[PDB]
Amino acid sequence: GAMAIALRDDEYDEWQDIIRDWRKEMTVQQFLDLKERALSGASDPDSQRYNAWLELRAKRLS
Repeated sequence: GAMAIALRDDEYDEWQDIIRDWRKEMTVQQFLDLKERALSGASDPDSQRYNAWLELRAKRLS
């Protein structure tokens, strides 16, 4: 066991939701790495795209 996920309720939804977007199961660690770099001001294509994904999400209401 151990190394259990400690993501918040909102974060859990975000990770599962990102998976839904890629329709493929991804790890939480990877998600943290992606946001970490993006939020850290990364220029990588995945970073700007990630920020956009948040923007698209903002557009997508219940």
